[PDB]
Amino acid sequence: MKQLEDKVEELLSKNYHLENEVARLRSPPLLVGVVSDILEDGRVVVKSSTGPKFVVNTSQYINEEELKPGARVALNQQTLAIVNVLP
Amino acid sequence: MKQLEDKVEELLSKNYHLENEVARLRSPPLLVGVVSDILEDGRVVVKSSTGPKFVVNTSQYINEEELKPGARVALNQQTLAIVNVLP
Amino acid sequence: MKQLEDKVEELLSKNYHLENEVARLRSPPLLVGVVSDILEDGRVVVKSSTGPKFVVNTSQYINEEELKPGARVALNQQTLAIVNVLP
Amino acid sequence: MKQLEDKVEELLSKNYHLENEVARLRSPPLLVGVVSDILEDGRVVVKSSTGPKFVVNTSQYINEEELKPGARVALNQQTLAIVNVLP
Amino acid sequence: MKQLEDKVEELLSKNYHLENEVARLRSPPLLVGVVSDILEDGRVVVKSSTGPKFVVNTSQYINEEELKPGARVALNQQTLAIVNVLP
Amino acid sequence: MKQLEDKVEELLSKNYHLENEVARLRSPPLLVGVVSDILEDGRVVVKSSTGPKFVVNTSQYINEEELKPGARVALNQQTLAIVNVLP
Repeated sequence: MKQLEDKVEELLSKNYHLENEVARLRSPPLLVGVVSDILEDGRVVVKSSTGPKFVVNTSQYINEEELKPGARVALNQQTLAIVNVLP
Repeated sequence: MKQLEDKVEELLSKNYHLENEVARLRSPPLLVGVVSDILEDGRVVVKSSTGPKFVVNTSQYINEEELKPGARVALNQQTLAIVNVLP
Repeated sequence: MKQLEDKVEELLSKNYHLENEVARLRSPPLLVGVVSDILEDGRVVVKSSTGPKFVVNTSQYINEEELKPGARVALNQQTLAIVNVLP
Repeated sequence: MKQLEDKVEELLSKNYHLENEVARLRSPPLLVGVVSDILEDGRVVVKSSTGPKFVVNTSQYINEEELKPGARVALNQQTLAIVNVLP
Repeated sequence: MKQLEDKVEELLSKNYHLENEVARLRSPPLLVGVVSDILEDGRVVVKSSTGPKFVVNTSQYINEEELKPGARVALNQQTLAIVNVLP
Repeated sequence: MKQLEDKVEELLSKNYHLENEVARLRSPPLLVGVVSDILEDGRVVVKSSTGPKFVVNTSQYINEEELKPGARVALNQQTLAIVNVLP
């Protein structure tokens, strides 16, 4: 009776940890690039680590002071929008 | 009590499906990469042997001690999440 | 007159949808390229920063004066049409 | 009354120019390559600007006198058939 | 006899569809490659002009005499099967 | 009458040879790589001829004695599992 209740407890714990592993292993990556130049309209030219250069948007949460040539950036993999400025 | 036995069966069915999903996410073929640096929030910058650099998530079962710059890693091919540190 | 008011509403709905379609076609992320040469029929040969060269179409809103060999261009990622000349 | 009629006029004009921009920005590009060699059966080996070499068909409208080694060509992006010989 | 005439029509319809399927499989665009070596079981290692090396199947209509290391080949783009030896 | 019967015969022959050509031209290729290193758990790190390195499984029919660094391997194109060790 309490044996069952403990099993429910450990199973709930196990299942939570597994759900967490799934969430971690399915999260999309961000792509790394380097800022090349900033355009008069607030779009940024990034050189992606994949090779090409793109004109991309920037997250609204980004301190645009940090965006300057040579700055390392992390990009949404689909839109290539700048999500993080990296150290 | 019958409620409990039923809950245990439900939870084990759920556990079983989560285990299979995790196995698939962690199964070969895995892409090889090299850790570039570790971010404050615990995401990792890896250089993939495909060429580009990514900010990625990690399995919760990695030994954090071995997760350091220059470490060789096995990455989920789709998300590039770090599944294992390699020797 | 009611016929007219109805036509105006129809046309504005259509205008609205066309504007959105054009905004999507012109939105970041745009690939960067360089104009290689301009063909007699007004198509352009660009070298994409992805590597290959293409004969592409252009937006009708480009200043033809700046569209010349060596100019840097923002290309629709799918068709490589020239959306903007860049500085 | 004539105000409405003028609006219909300008809207029809605006909508036409938008439709044109859509058509221009959705037209597929042609891929540039260089003729490598011509085969005894009228197929051509082209070196694409994407890297590889292919055996391709040629448009029926092409003056085959113009097809010779070193000649720059424009290819249908899907079939890689030679569509234009470029200057 | 009517059974026979019917069988002939059936078989010719089937022949027609197989011929079209084979024509499609052998039609341009074909990737160019170079034979690297011939395996005991008669599969061939080719180096594709795309870069990688493959173990591939071959058309039964290839002259085996010309199928040898260094020979230039036309490959199905999807399977990289050898469709023709090229001069 | 025997004319028909002979036609059925030759058509059946023709159709068989066409079916064979389809089967040969549709068979997937194997990708060539080189063994890089063998892991303590029986997974192998392969350097694919496409460029990247992967951790892959190995066919159960493979003599694991033959798997050693430098060994040339043929891989299932989708799973990248080692299917053959090549001379």
